[PDB]
Amino acid sequence: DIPQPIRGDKGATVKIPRNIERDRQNPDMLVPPETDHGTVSNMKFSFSDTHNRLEKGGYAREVTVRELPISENLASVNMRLKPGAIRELHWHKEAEWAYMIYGSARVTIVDEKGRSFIDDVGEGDLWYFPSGLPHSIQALEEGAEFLLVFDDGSFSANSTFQLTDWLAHTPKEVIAANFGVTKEEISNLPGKEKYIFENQLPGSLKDDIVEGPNGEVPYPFTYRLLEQEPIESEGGKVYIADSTNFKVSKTIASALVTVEPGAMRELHWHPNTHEWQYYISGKARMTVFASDGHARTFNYQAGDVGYVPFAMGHYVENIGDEPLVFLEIFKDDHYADVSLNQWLAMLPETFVQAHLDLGKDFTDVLSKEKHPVVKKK
Amino acid sequence: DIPQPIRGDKGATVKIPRNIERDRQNPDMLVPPETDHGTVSNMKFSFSDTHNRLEKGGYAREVTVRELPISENLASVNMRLKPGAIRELHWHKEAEWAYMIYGSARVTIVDEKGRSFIDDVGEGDLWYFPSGLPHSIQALEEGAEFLLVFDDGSFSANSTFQLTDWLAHTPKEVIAANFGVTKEEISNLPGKEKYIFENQLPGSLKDDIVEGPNGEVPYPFTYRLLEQEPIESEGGKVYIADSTNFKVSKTIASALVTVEPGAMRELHWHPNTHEWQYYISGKARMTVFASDGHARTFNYQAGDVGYVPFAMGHYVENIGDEPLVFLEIFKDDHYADVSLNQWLAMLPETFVQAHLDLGKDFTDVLSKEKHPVVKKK
Amino acid sequence: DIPQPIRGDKGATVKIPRNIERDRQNPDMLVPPETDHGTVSNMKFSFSDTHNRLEKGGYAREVTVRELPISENLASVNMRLKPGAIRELHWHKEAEWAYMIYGSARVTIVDEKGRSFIDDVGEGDLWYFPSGLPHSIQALEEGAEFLLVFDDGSFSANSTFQLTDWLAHTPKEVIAANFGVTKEEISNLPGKEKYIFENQLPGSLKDDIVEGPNGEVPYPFTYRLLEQEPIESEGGKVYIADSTNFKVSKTIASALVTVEPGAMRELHWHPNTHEWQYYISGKARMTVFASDGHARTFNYQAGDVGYVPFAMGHYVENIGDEPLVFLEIFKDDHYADVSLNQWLAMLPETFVQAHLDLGKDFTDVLSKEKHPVVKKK
Amino acid sequence: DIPQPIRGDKGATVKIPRNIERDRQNPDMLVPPETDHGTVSNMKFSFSDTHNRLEKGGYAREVTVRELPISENLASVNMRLKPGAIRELHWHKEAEWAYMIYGSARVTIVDEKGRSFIDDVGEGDLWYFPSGLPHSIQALEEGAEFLLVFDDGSFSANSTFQLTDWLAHTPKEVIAANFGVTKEEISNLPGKEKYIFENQLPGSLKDDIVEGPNGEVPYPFTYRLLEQEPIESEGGKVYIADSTNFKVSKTIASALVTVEPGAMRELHWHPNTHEWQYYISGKARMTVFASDGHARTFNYQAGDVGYVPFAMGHYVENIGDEPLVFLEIFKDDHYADVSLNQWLAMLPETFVQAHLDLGKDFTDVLSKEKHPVVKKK
Amino acid sequence: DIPQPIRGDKGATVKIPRNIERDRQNPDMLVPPETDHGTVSNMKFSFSDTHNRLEKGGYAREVTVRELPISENLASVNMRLKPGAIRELHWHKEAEWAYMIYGSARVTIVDEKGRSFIDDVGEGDLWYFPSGLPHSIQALEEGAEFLLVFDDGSFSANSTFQLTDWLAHTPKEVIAANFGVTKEEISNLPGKEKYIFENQLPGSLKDDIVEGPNGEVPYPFTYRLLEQEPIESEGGKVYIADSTNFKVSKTIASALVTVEPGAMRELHWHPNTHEWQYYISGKARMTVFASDGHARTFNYQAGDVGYVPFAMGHYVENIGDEPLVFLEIFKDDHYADVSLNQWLAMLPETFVQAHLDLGKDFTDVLSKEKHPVVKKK
Ligand SMILES: [Mn+2]
Ligand SMILES: [Mn+2]
Ligand SMILES: [Mn+2]
Ligand SMILES: [Mn+2]
Ligand SMILES: [Mn+2]
Ligand SMILES: [Mn+2]
Ligand SMILES: [Mn+2]
Ligand SMILES: [Mn+2]
Ligand SMILES: [Mn+2]
Ligand SMILES: [Mn+2]
Repeated sequence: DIPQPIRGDKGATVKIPRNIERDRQNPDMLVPPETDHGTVSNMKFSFSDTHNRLEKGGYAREVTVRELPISENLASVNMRLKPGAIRELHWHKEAEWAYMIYGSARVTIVDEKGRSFIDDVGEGDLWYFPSGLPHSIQALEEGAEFLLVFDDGSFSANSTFQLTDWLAHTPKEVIAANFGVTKEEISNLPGKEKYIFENQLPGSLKDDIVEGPNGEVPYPFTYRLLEQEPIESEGGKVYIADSTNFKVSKTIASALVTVEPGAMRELHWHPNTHEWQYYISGKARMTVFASDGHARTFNYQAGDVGYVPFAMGHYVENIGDEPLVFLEIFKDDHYADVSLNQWLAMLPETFVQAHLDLGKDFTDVLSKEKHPVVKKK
Repeated sequence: DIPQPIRGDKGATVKIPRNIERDRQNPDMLVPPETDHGTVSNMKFSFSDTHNRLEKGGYAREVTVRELPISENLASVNMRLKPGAIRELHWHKEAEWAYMIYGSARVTIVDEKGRSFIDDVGEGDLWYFPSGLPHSIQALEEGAEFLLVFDDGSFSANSTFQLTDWLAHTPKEVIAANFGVTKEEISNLPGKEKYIFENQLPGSLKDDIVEGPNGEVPYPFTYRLLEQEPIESEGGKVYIADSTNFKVSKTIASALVTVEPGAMRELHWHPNTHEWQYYISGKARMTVFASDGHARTFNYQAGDVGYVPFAMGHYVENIGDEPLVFLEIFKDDHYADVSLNQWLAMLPETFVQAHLDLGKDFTDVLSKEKHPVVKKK
Repeated sequence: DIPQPIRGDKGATVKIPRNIERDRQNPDMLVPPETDHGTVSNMKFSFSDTHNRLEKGGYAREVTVRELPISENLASVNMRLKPGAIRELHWHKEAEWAYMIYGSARVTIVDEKGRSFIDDVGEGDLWYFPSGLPHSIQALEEGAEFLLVFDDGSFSANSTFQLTDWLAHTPKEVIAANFGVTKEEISNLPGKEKYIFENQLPGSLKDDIVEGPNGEVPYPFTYRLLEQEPIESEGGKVYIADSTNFKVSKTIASALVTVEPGAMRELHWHPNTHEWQYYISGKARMTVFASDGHARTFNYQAGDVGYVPFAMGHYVENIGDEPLVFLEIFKDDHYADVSLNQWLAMLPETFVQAHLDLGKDFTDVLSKEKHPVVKKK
Repeated sequence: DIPQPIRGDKGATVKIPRNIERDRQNPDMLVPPETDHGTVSNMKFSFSDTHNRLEKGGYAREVTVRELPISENLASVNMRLKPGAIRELHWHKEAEWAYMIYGSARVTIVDEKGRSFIDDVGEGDLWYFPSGLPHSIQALEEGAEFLLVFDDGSFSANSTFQLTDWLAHTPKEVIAANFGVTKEEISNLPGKEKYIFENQLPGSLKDDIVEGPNGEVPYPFTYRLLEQEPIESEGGKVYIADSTNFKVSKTIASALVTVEPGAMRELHWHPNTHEWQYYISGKARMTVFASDGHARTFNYQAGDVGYVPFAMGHYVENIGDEPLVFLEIFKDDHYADVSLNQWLAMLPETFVQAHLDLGKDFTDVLSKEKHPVVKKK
Repeated sequence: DIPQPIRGDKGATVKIPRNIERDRQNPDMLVPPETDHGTVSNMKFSFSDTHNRLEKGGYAREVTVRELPISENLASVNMRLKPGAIRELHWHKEAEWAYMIYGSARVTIVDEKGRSFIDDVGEGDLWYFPSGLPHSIQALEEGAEFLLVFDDGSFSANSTFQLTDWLAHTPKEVIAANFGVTKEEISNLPGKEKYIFENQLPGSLKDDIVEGPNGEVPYPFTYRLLEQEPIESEGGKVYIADSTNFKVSKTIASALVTVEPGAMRELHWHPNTHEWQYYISGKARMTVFASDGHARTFNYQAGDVGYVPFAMGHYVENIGDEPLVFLEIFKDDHYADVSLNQWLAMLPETFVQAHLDLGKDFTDVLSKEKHPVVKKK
């Protein structure tokens, strides 16, 4: 059918040409809850609405502050590599956190004492590369498709510092001198960046491991997120990875959230910092409570970016018949939330009653245990 | 079918959950021209991706700098009124330009010498309300749906200054004193804004015309755009309304562009200022040339906002089988463009040849007459 | 009498209409020391010059960056609660530090592991609520009046996140779902914020203490400042509370300063950060030394806010016949000062002499012990 | 010899490694007047201290806000073309003003009604291209070397919009469609920008003049500055070109100043806007008086950029044995100055005397006629 | 001879008046490597191009953000004191790091617990004064000339807080009261700042050491940099002083680099922060690789400031026949670099080969040990 922006005796049929397919994806935007109110910034953007850079070996498309201006501190890239294909050795100012959605890949990273780390990363796995440290990605036999997040929203995928591009812009005599070789021994250096390129599949991980005079790195740069025990509640699971368990991940705290059909991520806020969200699969709606009686509801599905400014109240409700699976990202060294339910459960009942104009029948239902994901009764 | 981001030997199939319906709307973004290159800001946003404020009498939804950060100087509202329904008497800092897409409506405006203007506005008609001057909209028997543009991108639809809201926040004794009445004579004033409200259809326009001690206003605030003679070229028409013909419209210059199937708005730029675009109907693609070998192609359809930063090169190509109809908006007192074709036509042939590495066979085809819309041969 | 801005052979009688009562409160501004010089920003603002929000149960009035633009990092609220009256359960981005001037009150706070803290706070007592953690205030039998300070000067008292306002702007079905109740079981929720409301006096503190599965909080959120041993000098006392003794108070370091008639807070500066001041009682004058031979003298009394930009030199001299009692606030994890006297006492005498063009008779008087408050001989 | 920063009993010999050649070029910086005082921003930069872009056909090197941060509104390029060599047809946001120091060149410009202007420019000649209008430069038989100024200090020489670069980044099918040609008819378009390129000398100017349906342009874009009558004073000449005589030059007002050995540009200020300076030949010193008893003296010679913030007092003294020849540039529609001498000449003598503590013997020497350049007696 | 900006078939002879002496100092700027490309900010400024403040006892000249706008976080002063001459007791917001190039000097510093530190500093020695703590410099028998660096680029040498200036702007009655003396006992205080003043040589360091009730300071404020063991590589030495060895130096990490004729500081970047450079002696060239195929080469010699924005690639090549000696400064608590050579040495050879299109003959030459300075073979 054809949705109309009508709610009871409010609204009207659309009369100008329109985008029906988008209206259908945004039922809570075309027809908001009556409890929404006031101007709130846009907190929703689709990777489908971005230009896709296509290379031999895959593609990369980004959502930045230039697309979603609210998110000044965090930007993201959806990257894809075909089997064996290489993301060129490179570096950047920003720290890089990543979630492997499809496939498997090998990463390399050398730190500032010249200690190397090389490791294979599967679906549900993370990596974190501290600011400025050089790294690579090479997909294995299935290829790889993954979400990268960078701790500056000004990030630009096109402006990474790359091995070949650096050498292509360094005088040949300096390069020769740096390495102790002749200009002729290096005449075949690429004249421009590679960025992403087809390459033969590598061998087994163990034959790549590079021994060095400098030691093993003190903390791993990868993390098996889905191998951890999750917080289980009635309608879903939550896997948390931050600087307290994923030790190198100093500037990025993360959670993977699974919400079953008919369940929701409960009403909570984050007392530490802004939340950046990516919707891996499923269909959701969320309301951002902005104080001063301002609130606005957004709809999300696979490939959408969401955002919740520091301390604003929210929930994320699965509104489809498949599991809702999304990531919660924070630029901080820990994950923290305050749950509406737990908060009220931990105060005197008559006090809460004074506040809400409700009785024992309500405060009796409060739970002092925190359940990040609840099921509808 | 299912589009893939593959172009020849570049790109790959998508392997993560995705938004197929959006991919289908963005063929030139999922699969960009090979001539696209480098980071360019987002220049595309859909009104379907915005929260819709529903009231008794219609609705309003906005696209601002909070949604499309590139457009710092211009914001827009898509507003809808049911028959007789009123947009409350109000005012704002920003100047207001409007295009009536569907229906008809009556506007009132009183200027700063207390001269009133009241007029009925049909499809294809414009209005312009200078900054700070108070105004209203009331839809006639068909209702009305129209596009408003404001000469500040920070504009917020919720923060207009409204008659009732002003009085609701003024001490009752001051109101009584201002008017020479008793507090009791005014006890029935609304306690909160109305914004949009159902009201009975008005009578004929001539019975509303208010006589005054102060004179007729010197220039009308409305304009019959589609009654003007358009620039006719081979594949379309262009109606221009700016401060030189629509005299009050000092801060906003506009063009309505119709592009036939298989035609395009030619390659041009604007030498004066940024272009803000609204796509009324049809399907388009445009490439923004950003200098330094940067360029990026965007797709648009009904309900989309587009933007072209000051002086960047572009074209707008109809890529559907219906007419493409869009508006070109500029915050300036005139419309100006420089056409690639005309520009080269007006230089010596051997000079142009020196530049493009092409011969008489090319420069022979150049036209010294400007044709804003061309047909494919 | 009638003060005139005349100092010896400088200045003149005022000849236009004037505000004599303010002139009398500002003797050192109408007639500055001859040693003052150059443009210095305003460092003085009165809570009496602010709009007072009146509610059933008390009032709140604020001094922010919108009032005192120099203070970009710190803002303050003077709040008042009648007996039993409640400051609605709420939260904010900013950390909250407070001094209880009059009365007593009960506070609640739940942290992010769902551990609650509930405690009664008397005159001379502090609290500190870390950013984002939810809290309440309820006055006991005497009522309560207290000074709140927030670690962002952009703070706005009207924009706190409140329990009822959040629920009033959340869809009723989501609320029902979050809690496992029916929409009817919650139909009585308030439709708008409460903010401050009359309520019956609570019972004894011990009957409120809420047991929980999560533990006692690791550090208390309140502090008995006046029960600490103060630094006693000849003309006054100084009580310091910062993150080293009041452990939770990470972002705010404080001092209460009592200065006897004829005494002054000595010449010092703060080597770490800006000083924000509140004048609880008494009458003072202070000179801010801004480098480059810039200096300006301000007058303060009860209800005034003062400020000293990072590292500028100053003193605070009691100029009335009652004790001067003011607070020194710093956005930092420690209190630090450098005393002019101690500094010079700790250098070679002939060196100091070389600097000041004075002899043994002066350097003999220097004290290597720090005396924050000195008496006139 | 070896200069030392010593002035009477102030200063000392330099004892660390140093740059003697620069010290010799900056006598008034290594050893400032005793009347200089306080922090003043840098107002001096050499084109010799910039990277020179070398192309086949010439070079271009720039001084921008990235080099001289004080000059936020104006930037400059020193460009050089070999005989016949072409500056690629291009455009920019900024308006372009130019002075032809060496050689001669042909310019083309097409305006926004498609009217072309083509003209030959000799030494002492100017051009002005309004923002956004496309243009070219081709040097004649002597080659050409000239100074360009742009009315935004953020200008970047590398980011101009160029004919070939635009086409290289436009889909071939769109180009074909725009022009009514086949993709094959245009397969030879350059793949990258040209920027500057060797080309055969053009023919006589009259064979290039392009006839058009649109008319002659209403005002010429070039100006014979040195053919105007200059203001002659005792020690030099001043040629003024601004929007009142060079009519198109709306955003840039200019003066060429010649100062004979032993003469100086008098003490004056500009009451309208900042002054940007280029030193064509000779050696100068200037003192910028910044108010609040701040002042600082700078040295300049050929290839130096200078700047004087809006309304600051100055003079420019030739300190070499050759003529001093420099340009005064203003982002404004007129040239204006206030002369210290004329100003005082036009007030009552006893008033001026009261001010300066001097007698008839001084005020008798004042001249009510303005003499921009004075000779030492 | 006379250098020309010609490189093979690119460039041309200069034809306008020019600054030949500067051209000679900038061979790589007048004639850049062909591998340079694109707009890069200025990273080069000479102290010779600054106004020199001359006082009785020495001089001070500064390079700030007002001179070198790229360096927003770090500014520097070149200061000179004659024998016995004093830098007035003073303080500032900024932390101060210093390198003693010529001579020897005594420093005093009193901390915020009133603990004093007094020490003599020779050539190759450092000091660090934490923000806000008061200090002095007095040169010994050879005089002293040294480089100061401040951890804010907005720093202004003229705006330090000075002992005498503070007292000159404090009411005499307050001063008398602060110290317990009479106004007459202090009538001889200086009326204005001293800043730098001639004074008799002090006595032996041990007779100055001031005993105090408060303890020895926990960490020294000076450091014997050249007495540490340096990193020795084939063509030079590197001495590192940061917060891990020079313990108080929390906000500034430093390295002294000596590069022999025919050697270079290798290709590396800093993964933590921007690099600020001072060239003590010798002649260098450096290329800054800015990503996106942007790079630009600068020339430096004694008295030059250089800068490398966070994470950009570079090398510093001695291009003269004397040792090149420069300082690397970072606003951070540690020194870190990533070496191109070590980085590649620590990855699989076939991987590096895949990247660079080179064979075993190249990867065989890589060194897993880091050699900051390499010699040409
Ligand atoms: Mn990366
Ligand atoms: Mn959340
Ligand atoms: Mn309006
Ligand atoms: Mn256009
Ligand atoms: Mn609070
Ligand atoms: Mn203080
Ligand atoms: Mn140009
Ligand atoms: Mn001037
Ligand atoms: Mn210092
Ligand atoms: Mn380095």
